[PDB]
Amino acid sequence: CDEMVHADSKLVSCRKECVTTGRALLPAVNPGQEACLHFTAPGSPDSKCLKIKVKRINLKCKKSSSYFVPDARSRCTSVRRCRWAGDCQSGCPPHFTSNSFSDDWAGKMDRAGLGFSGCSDGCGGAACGCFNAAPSCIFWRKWVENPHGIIWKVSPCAAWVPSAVIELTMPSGEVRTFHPMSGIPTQVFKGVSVTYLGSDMEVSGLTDLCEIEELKSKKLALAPCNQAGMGVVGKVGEIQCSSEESARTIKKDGCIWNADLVGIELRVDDAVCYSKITSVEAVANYSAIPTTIGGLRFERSHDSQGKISGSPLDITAIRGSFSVNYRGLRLSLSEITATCTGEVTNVSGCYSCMTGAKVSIKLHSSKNSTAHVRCKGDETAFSVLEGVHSYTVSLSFDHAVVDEQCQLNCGGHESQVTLKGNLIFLDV
Amino acid sequence: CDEMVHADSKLVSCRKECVTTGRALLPAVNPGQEACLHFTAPGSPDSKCLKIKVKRINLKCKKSSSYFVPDARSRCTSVRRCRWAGDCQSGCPPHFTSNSFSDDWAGKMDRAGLGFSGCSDGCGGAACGCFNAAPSCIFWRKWVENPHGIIWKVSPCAAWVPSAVIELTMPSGEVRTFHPMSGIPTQVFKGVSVTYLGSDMEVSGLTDLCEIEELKSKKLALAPCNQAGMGVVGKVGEIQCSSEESARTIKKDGCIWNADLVGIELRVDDAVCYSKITSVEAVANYSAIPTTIGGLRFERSHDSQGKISGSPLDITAIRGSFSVNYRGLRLSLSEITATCTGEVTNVSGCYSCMTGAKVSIKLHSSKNSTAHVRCKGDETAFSVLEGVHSYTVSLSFDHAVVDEQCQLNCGGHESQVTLKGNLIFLDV
Amino acid sequence: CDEMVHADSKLVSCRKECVTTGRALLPAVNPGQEACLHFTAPGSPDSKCLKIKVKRINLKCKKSSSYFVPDARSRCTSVRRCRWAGDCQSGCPPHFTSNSFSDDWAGKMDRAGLGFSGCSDGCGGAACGCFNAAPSCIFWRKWVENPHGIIWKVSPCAAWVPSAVIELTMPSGEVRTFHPMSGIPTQVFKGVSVTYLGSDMEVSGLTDLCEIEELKSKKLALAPCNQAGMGVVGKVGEIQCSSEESARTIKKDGCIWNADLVGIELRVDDAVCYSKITSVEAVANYSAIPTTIGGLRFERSHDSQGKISGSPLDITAIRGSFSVNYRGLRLSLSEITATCTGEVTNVSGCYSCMTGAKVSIKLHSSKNSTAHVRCKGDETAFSVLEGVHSYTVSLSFDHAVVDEQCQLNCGGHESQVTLKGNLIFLDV
Ligand SMILES: *[C@@H]1O[C@H](CO)[C@@H](O)[C@H](O)[C@H]1NC(C)=O
Ligand SMILES: *[C@@H]1O[C@H](CO)[C@@H](O)[C@H](O)[C@H]1NC(C)=O
Ligand SMILES: *[C@@H]1O[C@H](CO)[C@@H](O)[C@H](O)[C@H]1NC(C)=O
Ligand SMILES: [Cl-]
Repeated sequence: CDEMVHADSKLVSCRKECVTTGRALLPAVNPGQEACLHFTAPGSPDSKCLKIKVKRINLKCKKSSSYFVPDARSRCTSVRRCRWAGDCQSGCPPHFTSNSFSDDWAGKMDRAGLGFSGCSDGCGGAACGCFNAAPSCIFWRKWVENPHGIIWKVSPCAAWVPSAVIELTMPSGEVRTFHPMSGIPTQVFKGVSVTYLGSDMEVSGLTDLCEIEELKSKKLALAPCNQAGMGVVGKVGEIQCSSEESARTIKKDGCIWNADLVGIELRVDDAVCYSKITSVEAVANYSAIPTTIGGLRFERSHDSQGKISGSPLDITAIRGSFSVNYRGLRLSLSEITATCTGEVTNVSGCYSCMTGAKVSIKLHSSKNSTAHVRCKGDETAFSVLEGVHSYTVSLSFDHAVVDEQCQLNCGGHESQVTLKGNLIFLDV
Repeated sequence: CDEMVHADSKLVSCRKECVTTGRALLPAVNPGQEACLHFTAPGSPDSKCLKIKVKRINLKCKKSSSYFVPDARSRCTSVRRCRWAGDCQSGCPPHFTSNSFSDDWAGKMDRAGLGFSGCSDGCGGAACGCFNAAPSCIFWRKWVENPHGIIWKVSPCAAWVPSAVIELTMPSGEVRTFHPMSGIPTQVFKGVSVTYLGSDMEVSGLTDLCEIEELKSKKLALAPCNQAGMGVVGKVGEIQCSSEESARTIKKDGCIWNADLVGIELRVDDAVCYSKITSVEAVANYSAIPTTIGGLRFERSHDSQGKISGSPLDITAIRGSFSVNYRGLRLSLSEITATCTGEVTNVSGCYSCMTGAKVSIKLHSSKNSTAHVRCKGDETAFSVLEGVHSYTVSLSFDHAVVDEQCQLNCGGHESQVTLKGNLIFLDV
Repeated sequence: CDEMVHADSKLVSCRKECVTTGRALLPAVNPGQEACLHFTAPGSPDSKCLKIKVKRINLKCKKSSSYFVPDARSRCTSVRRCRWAGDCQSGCPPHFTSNSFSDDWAGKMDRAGLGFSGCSDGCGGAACGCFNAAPSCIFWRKWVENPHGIIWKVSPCAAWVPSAVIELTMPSGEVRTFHPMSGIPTQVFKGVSVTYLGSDMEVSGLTDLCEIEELKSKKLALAPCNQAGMGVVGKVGEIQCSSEESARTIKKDGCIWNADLVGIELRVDDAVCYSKITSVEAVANYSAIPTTIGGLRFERSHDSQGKISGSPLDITAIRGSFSVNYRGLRLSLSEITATCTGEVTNVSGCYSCMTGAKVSIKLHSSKNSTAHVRCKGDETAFSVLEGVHSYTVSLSFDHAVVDEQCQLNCGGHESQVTLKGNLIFLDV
C-alpha cells in the first residue's frame, strides 16, 4: 500500500480519568491512494487490518438564485398612417409608449409578450401617398417570441465546495463508502476510530460558471452566464424569466431583457429585423456535460446535492486528511512503492484549447498507484491499476505539430515516453 | 475540550547547544473549536492549563482600484431650426459636436455635465413650418444627471484572503485575543510558545464581487460590478467617476460612460429618450450587508482591514493550524465528546435562492462544540454553546413545500429533527 | 535554519518482513524558509546535514481556448442615389442586405472584410437634388479594419495552479533545485528520502484574468477579457478572430464582432462614424506585466509552462509541506530565531489602488528569515537576508496623507516603524 501515515504519537487524554492513547495523522491523501494500517493486541501476534482510501473528492456548485431562459426569436413589424388618419392625429399620440399596440398591425401578436414599441415620423408628401404634406407616423414594435417552447433553467455557481467520499475497509472485510462529516469520529472497530479532518484543492480562481439545464431534454451544460436579474448583452441570461411559464411564451410580467437585442430601422413602408440574440442552444452544445474547464473535469453527479460534480484531472491537485485514534493497540504500516513502464499509442485533439490534447497511453503498474507525466508544456497525474491497462489523459499544448519526449514516474521510478501527433485549432 | 492535538513529538533542537523539546501539532482547528493542554513539571505533580481557540477566520476583500458611481437619471432634449434661422444657417455646422451646446434648448442644463450632443437634419419644406425648402437642423443632446446627489464608493474585490482571530487562555485565566502572525511564535508562559501556521479554506472559485458603500448613509452592499475604467452595460460602474465631487453632478471632467446607455430617437418637433441605465440603488438594496453568497455570509467588519468580512456558513469549511513548543514539561490533553438533541421550530424564507432558507432550531448541547445537520438536499455545520440555546441556520432547498426529516449530530451522537415550512421563489 | 519540523515519529513499516523507520513532517514551509536536519548513526559520530528549502511557489495560468484580437479602427461610407438611379429603382432593393456592396463607393472596400451594410431612405424632393419627389436610397456600410497590422493573442486563465520549486542541500554541500512531483519520494542519500506533499495558497476568489501577448513585440499583459466566442462590449475580445491571418485584416471568415461597436449617423449627403471600440493597446499598456493584482505579483515566467507566474507579495500566504523518511538514523534539528530592526526611508505611490503604496525600508537581520510589517491599514510579510539591506514592500492605504505607526517583527522580536508619505488617487 501507499505511504500515507506521516505522524504517529502516544497521547494522554483526560476528562478525572486519563488514558494513554495512540493517534496517527494522514495529512495528504490523494484520490485513489490507500493507507493500510495494522493493529496488534498485546496477547495475540495477529493483526487487524484497516484500509483508508479517498475514493473521490467532488466539487459541488453552490448556486445563487436560479432563473429561466427562453429560446428567443426576433420579430418586428411596422405600419404607417398619414397625419389625419388613424391614431396619428397631428403627429405621434402621447399615449403610444414602449408597451403600446396599434390596431393597424393586423399580424398575430401576443399582447402580453415581451417587446418594445414606439411611434416615429415617416415620409410625409404626396410622393409617398398622403393627403397631408407634413411627416406621418410609423407605429412599430420589436419583440421576441419562443417557438418550440424550449426553456433552460440557469443556476449560476457562486462558488465551489469540496465534498469528499471516503472508503474504509474493516478487518472483517466490510467496506464502508460514505461522505464523512469533518471533525466527527467514525467508529470502525474496537478501540479504533477514523476522523476526516478536511479537504484541500490546489486549483484556485476558477472562472465564473453556471449550471444550464433544458427542462424537457434534461441535458446539462456548464458555461458563463448573467447573475439573476442582470442582463449583460452577450451572455446567457440577457433574456431571462422568473418562471417556466413566463419563459414559455416570453411574457412581460415575468421576463426582462435589453431591447437593443433586436435591431430595427424604419424605412418608408417596412422594417428589417436584425437578431442580435446570443444562441443559448449553441452555448449548451459547446459546454455540454461532461466537459473540461481549467483542468477540472465536470460530469453528472451520483449524489443529490447538485447535479454536477467537478474534480481536477491532476489527481494530486486535491487531497484529504485523516486522524486515526486507537487505544490498546500497536500500529504498523504496510508500505511499498510502485513501478510502471508506459507506451503512448496516439496523441490527437486540439492545442491552445479549453479541453487540451488527448494522450492515449497503455501502462503496466505493479499495483494500484498514481502515475506522473511531465512535459515541458504541461504535467498531470492520474490513478493507474495493477496490471496492463490503457489510459487517456489530458495534456495542453500551444503548437500544432507535437514531437517531444516526456517523463513517466511511479513511486520514484522514472521512465520516458514519446509524444508524436498533430493538433488542430478551434474556431470562435 | 475538543480533540485537536493530532501529533506530539520529542525533538532534539540545537543552535551546538542541543536541548530536548516537545512539540504538538494542531493541524485542523475550526472556528469555535478549542484545545486544552495541560503541562506538568518533573517536580510538581499537577498541571498548568493552556487553552487554544480559533475564534474567527475572516475573509478580507483585497481591493483593486476604487471609483464612484452616481444615482444617474437619463435625460435629453432637442430643438429644431429652419435653414435660415438661428445657428442653422447652412445645414448642421461642423463645429457643433458631441460637447457643443445650443442656447435654444431652454433648459437649465449643466454645461459641465456628462453627455453627448449632436446636430442632425430634419423636415424642410413649408409643410413643417419653414419658408426654406431645404432640410432643417435638429440640435439635440442626450445626457445623464444625479438628482439628490447620491453617490456610492465602489471597490472591486480582486481576491479574498483569510484573517484569523485566535484566542489563548492562560493558566491565570487571562484571555488573549489577537490576529496572529503566521510562523511567529507567541510566548504564553514559562517554557511554552504557540505558533499559528496558517489558514485553510475549502470554498473556491468565488464569483466576482465588489464592496459598495453609500457615502452619507454608510450602508454597505456586495454585488458584481465593473472594474475601474471598464464600462460594460448592465453592471454597476457602467457610469463611474474618479472623485466624489465629479460624481455628485456627473461631471464630464471626471466621469466616463457609454453613451448608448441613453437612447434618443429624433422625430419632428421633439425627441424621445430611452433609458437603459441600471439602477445602482436597486442593486445595493438587494445585495445589502449582511448578505449570503455562495455559502459565505458577509457582514460588517469588527476590525480596520476593510468594512466587510466573510466566513463560511458551514464552519468546517475553514480551519487554522497551530504548533505548540514546550520545554521541560510533560503534555497531557483534555478531550471529551459532545452530545446534543434538538427540535426545529420554524422553516421559512426562499428556495432556489442566493441566501437559502432559514431553519430555526432549539438545541441542548453538553458543551461548546460543533453541531452538524445533514438533509437529503443540503448539509451544514455550526457552532453551539453549552446549555439550551436557539440557532438560525441556512439550508438550501429547490422546492416550495418542505416536510422532511434530517439528521443532527454532535461528536458522533446522531439524532433526528423534522423540517416543516413553506418557501417562496425570488423574482429576478 | 528555521523551526519547520512539527512532528517526528518512529514507525514500523512492512511490505512478512518489517523495519523501524523515522518520519518527520514539515507541514507549513513558506518561500525562503529552510529546515536544517542532522542525521547521526547509532555507533558513529558522523553527522549528515540536510537542508530543505522552498525556493518559491509559482501560480500557473490554466488556459482556456485562445483567440486573436486585432487593433481595429472604425470606418464607414455612404452614397445616395435618386429614386430612379443606380440600384435604387423601386426604393431600397431587397437583395441589398448587411453583406452587400455598392459599386458606387469611392474608396476601395475589402469585400472579404468584417462589416455591416444596409440601404436606407433619404431626402426625396428637388430640394436635395433629385427630380423625383419620393425618398431616395442611401447605400452605406460600417466596418473595422486593422492598419499597422497589430495583433494580440488572448488566452483566458480559467484557473490557477501552484507550482513549487524546492532546493535540497546535501551533506556534501551540493544544492539540488527542481520542481517536485507531489507524493513522489526523492532519494537524497543512504537511508533518507524527501517527499513533497503539496502546496497551499490562502488567496482565493481571484478575479478573472487573461494572458494577452502581442505577436511581434512579445510584450505581455494580464487583464480581463471575453471568453473564446463571446463578444461582450467593453472588454478585450469584443472583436476576436480564430487565426492570426484572420486578425491581420479582420476578415469575416474567421472573425466575429458586435456591429454596434461602430455607430453610423446618416445625414442628407454625408455619413459620420462613431467609434465605441475598446482600445486593446490601452489595456495591454495599463495591464502590462509585471503587475500586481489582488495581492499577487505576476511577472514573466522563468519556466516553460506559461509565460506568466504569480506569487503572493505576503509570502506567508503560500506554503508547501514535506515528509522526510529516514532509516537507521537519529534526527536532530538546527533552530535559531531571527532578530531585525528597521527604518522606513520613503513612502510613495497611490492609495485605494490595485498596486498599493510602495514602502522602502532598510533592515538589519541576523539571518535569512521572514519580516512582518503590521499597520492598522494593512499587513504584509517578505523575505529578508542576513545583514543590512533595503527592501520595497507594498501596503494598502485608503487616505491620501499617511501619518501612522507600524510594527516590525522577526522571530517574535517586535519593534516599531514610522511610515510618512503622500499618495495620489488614480483616474478611471
Ligand atoms: C485496485 O483497484 C481495484 C479497483 O478499484 C480494486 O478492485 C482492487 O482491489 C485494488 N487492489 C488492491 C486494493 O490491492
Ligand atoms: C463556551 O463558549 C463561551 C463563549 O464562546 C465561553 O464564554 C465559555 O467560557 C465557553 N465554555 C468553556 C470554554 O468551557
Ligand atoms: C541566505 O540566502 C541567500 C540567498 O537566498 C543564500 O545565498 C545564503 O546561502 C543563505 N544563507 C544561509 C543558507 O545560511
Ligand atoms: Cl479560489
